[PDB]
Amino acid sequence: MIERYVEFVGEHEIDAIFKYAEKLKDLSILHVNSTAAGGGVAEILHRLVPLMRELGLNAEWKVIRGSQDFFTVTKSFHNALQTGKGEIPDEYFKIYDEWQEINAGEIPLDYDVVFIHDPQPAGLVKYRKKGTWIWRCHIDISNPHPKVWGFLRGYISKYDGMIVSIPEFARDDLDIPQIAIPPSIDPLSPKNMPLPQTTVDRIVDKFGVDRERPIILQVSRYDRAKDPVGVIESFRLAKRHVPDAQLVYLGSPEGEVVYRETVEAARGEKDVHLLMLPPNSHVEVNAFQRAATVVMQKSIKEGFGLTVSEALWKRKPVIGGNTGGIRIQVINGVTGFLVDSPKAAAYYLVYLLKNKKVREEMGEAGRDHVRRNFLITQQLRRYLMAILYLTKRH
Ligand SMILES: OC[C@H]1O[C@H](O[C@H]2O[C@H](CO)[C@@H](O)[C@H](O)[C@H]2O)[C@H](O)[C@@H](O)[C@@H]1O
Repeated sequence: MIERYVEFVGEHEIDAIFKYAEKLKDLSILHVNSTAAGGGVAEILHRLVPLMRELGLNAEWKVIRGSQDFFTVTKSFHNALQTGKGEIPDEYFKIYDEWQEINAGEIPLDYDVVFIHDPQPAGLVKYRKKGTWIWRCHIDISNPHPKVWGFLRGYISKYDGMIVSIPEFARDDLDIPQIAIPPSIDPLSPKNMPLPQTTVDRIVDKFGVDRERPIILQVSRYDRAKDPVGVIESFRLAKRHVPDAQLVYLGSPEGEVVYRETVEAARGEKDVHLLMLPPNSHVEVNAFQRAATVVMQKSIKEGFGLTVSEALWKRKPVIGGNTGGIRIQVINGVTGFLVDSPKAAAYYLVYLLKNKKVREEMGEAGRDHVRRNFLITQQLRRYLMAILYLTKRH
């Protein structure tokens, strides 16, 4: 309910949202992504699509389907786009286009505005009617595999507009409008809502973690781009200087390979808790983020990382990988610290665990920074502004 957000962002931002919604209230809007049960894109749309409807926008949300072979091709496309590395069999491109065709037939695409989320459904623009097509990129495309990019740019160049999470992901090899809209957290979502101390305490104890002693938390998949092995290395280095400290890695199911290496890297320290929760364990993530003393998101590559703003909103200082969208959330020395190695991560863990007053000041700065920049009302407003801008130029 948009009324409830005045508490956080004030009345001017809400009036502005109603004003923009009035101008759009008889456009048909379709969002297309690749999972409804999944990660950050799903978490955003589950909150954002309902807010659009409540403003009287005709907004729908459809999910492409595929074989695991399709999702093997798109995972590798994802890693090649972010790392600039890999060998891509020519068969991958043929698998991709086939599942574009299959999905086009199963999805009505005749809307005034079509948002395509990330590379997986990007090839649906082949089957575009009229209307305004916007490619919403959530990942780091600053320095990609030239063959995968060259290919996807074949499709991207046919869109009317493009949204990236930070300006640094804008391509000078594209002439269509490129708009930087950071993602956001919904402060009223189960992930972010206040919890009674009782519920936090229950969930922490349930996983055998001691809330009498400091908790270092990373929330992330057991995936190379989140560097769980590096995170354990950071903790191992800090542990010598903060012996009572605990690490919680809060994961969600080649992924088993990384998890195994993570178990091996942890082989020795018994204050390491490598958890695996079902993906929709929102209240458990909430509870762990609230129980944390310091949060890490030590990513190698990261489009944005909602886990950062989630932690900052709960007044937790974040130690973040010095990459992509983490940099606009983690203001070095103010809301957290940016690090390029496990060694610097360890250095800043020890600093924060030993400097309570500085931790809490960072926590306050963190919440205020999210309040001004990364609440769902901010993303919703800029989203409505992009639609108005791009529809009026056809
Ligand atoms: O592209 C597939 C991945 O999409 C999600 O994450 C991306 O989008 C988030 C919201 O904009 C960003 O915070 C994040 O940095 C991006 O990688 C999803 O959460 C992942 O599980 C998928 O691999």
